[PDB]
Amino acid sequence: IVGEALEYVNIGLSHFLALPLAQRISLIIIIPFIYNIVWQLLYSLRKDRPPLVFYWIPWVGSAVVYGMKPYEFFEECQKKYGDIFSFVLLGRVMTVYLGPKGHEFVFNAKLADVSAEAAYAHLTTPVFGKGVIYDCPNSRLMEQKKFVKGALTKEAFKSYVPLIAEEVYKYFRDSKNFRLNERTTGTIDVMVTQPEMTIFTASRSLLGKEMRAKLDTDFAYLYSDLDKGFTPINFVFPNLPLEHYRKRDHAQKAISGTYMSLIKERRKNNDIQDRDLIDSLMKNSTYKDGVKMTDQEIANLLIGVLMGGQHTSAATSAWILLHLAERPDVQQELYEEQMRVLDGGKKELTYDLLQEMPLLNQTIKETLRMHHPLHSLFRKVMKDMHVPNTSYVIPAGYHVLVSPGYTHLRDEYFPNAHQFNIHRWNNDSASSYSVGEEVDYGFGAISKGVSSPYLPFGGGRHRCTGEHFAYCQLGVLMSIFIRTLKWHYPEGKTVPPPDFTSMVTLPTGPAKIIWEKRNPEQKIGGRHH
Ligand SMILES: CC[C@@H](C)n1ncn(-c2ccc(N3CCN(c4ccc(OC[C@H]5CO[C@](Cn6cncn6)(c6ccc(Cl)cc6Cl)O5)cc4)CC3)cc2)c1=O
Ligand code: HEM
Repeated sequence: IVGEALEYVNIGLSHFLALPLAQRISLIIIIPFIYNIVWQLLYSLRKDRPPLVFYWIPWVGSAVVYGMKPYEFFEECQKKYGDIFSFVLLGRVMTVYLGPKGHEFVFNAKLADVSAEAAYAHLTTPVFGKGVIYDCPNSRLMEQKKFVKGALTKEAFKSYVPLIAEEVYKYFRDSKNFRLNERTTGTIDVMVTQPEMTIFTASRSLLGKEMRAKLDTDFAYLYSDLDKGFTPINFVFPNLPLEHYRKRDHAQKAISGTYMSLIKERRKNNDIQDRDLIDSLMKNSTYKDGVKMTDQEIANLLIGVLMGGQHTSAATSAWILLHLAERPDVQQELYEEQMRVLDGGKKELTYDLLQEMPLLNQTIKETLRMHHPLHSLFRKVMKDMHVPNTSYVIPAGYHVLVSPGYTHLRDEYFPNAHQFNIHRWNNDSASSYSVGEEVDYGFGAISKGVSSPYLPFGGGRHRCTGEHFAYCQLGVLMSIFIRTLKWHYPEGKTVPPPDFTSMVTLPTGPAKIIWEKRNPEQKIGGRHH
């Protein structure tokens, strides 16, 4: 008789439901804990799954160790498991594929296989607004990138260079952090100065003079408020009825409204030239199926572009200053190049002369090697994926994670990878190079292969289109810093470690340097109060 047993099943269920609150809570925690461990042990038997990093806390997974030191986490996992492994992260399964083959697996993945917008939209859509970037099909993203790229041309860079330079000099003149007309030396936190110089220079050139002028007003606080919504938390909790979530939403409306006001004014007065990215999107924001971007979508796109350029660039120029603060030999070498290319300062800086500054560009290139702003790029897997030359299948609903910044720091691909050396790029100073065949996903011909161990700007359909703007902006900024100042560390201070829990791998603050004027008597002209 198994009927007796079946009765006692029902009996036990009833005795289970009648447990005292103490055991119920205990079982509420013990039961999922035990199942999680048993599920992992069983999971490890599958040969059609990459190894899964073991974890104790259900749902949480490896989030703490991954979040604090992802490259150390990746190195340990790589030693135990090789280049392909999974780990649980706040309810999601991330499948990591390290090295150039991982770049290929994820950046060149078929459009049907993975989705960037499914990984990213819940964060970006609240900050930028509806209809653009990840709040739209990939084919719309492809053309938005084409629109923006049409404003980021050599001719645009030629006119951005003197504008960015004016903004840097104005910042040296007026910012409390410098005031070069009044002080010949001082101490700055580069995580204060660089966000400010970045937003001032990017506003002036991409958004134009009106939007730049707005940052000298209370309006600037909206950018700060909107900036707070750009945090990895939004990957988990994109919306919570908390205050800073509402300040973010309000900022997005207020800022996009400011942009729309300007757009509608310009159209009303027929004042549509070729000054800035706003002009360009007003003239060139019609999809190939004939639909026009709305004024709201244009403004949302402007927010996304400005916010994306903001954090990558400001972290990168901070890192450049930090690495050079302990390398007075590199500052000297860069200074000699400035004197040579600009004839002792008798030539004004232009976009073309910037391209004749290989050491300066190598300094940016090397900083981006050692400090990839984005340590982990993700896609959500939409269809099961066979990992070539393995028996592994990545099922739909998993996430794939690619980390070119991890490979940037591997000795095998960059000898003495943890040493800052701009001369490893001698006779190779371009921001990136297409080493073979090319392909066009909708926004211009880019490298077909994505197997370079150096991939600061990603590859494939989601490849960065800001790279040349970033080099222009960082180039102008660093040319002027080098020609104007020397800098060094407070005693006993050195390059800080990266903060891998922020949106970008910015330096852990406060990160202070001491600057001094190369020409204490040099004055910056212009009006100021
Ligand atoms: C909770 C416990 C704690 C210990 N913990 N546990 C885990 N973590 C953690 C894990 C991972 C991460 N992150 C860091 C951020 N990261 C990430 C950030 C941005 C990103 O952007 C990719 C897309 C979307 O944004 C942009 C960024 N960009 C590109 N170029 C310039 N910016 C983008 C592209 C285009 C446009 Cl228009 C705008 C933008 Cl912002 O590209 C991708 C990954 C993911 C991992 C942070 C913390 C923790 O802190
Ligand atoms: C040092 C500076 C920068 C670095 C290292 C960088 C890096 C990257 C990377 C790695 C990606 C791909 C993300 C992924 O594959 O998930 C990307 C995408 C992108 N970035 Fe940048 N970026 C920088 C600056 C900028 C700037 C200044 C802009 C705009 C002016 C910009 C706009 C974009 C856009 C539009 C995309 C396309 C995203 C997509 O198609 O999904 N970036 N960037």
